[PDB]
Amino acid sequence: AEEPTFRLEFKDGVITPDRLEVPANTRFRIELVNTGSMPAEFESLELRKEKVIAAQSETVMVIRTLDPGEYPFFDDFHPGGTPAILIAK
Ligand SMILES: [Mn+2]
Ligand SMILES: [Mn+2]
Repeated sequence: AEEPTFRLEFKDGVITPDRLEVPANTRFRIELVNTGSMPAEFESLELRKEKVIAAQSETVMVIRTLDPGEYPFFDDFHPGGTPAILIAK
């Protein structure tokens, strides 16, 4: 594996970890693991990125590149859940 790979757990709107530092200007992967009972949707407004993860399932999201900066994200299917963030640096 020559690509950095991170992991986020989604569980009924709670995202862990809620803060993820990632490299900027770099292609990388995030394993999105939904351990809850409802489908989840990774969504970031700024990045225009949305990815569904069915309950009790996993999918691996590819981020092609991020300019340095901070990118809030959340489970769009569970409003009021964790406001998480990617910190690209
Ligand atoms: Mn959505
Ligand atoms: Mn929404």
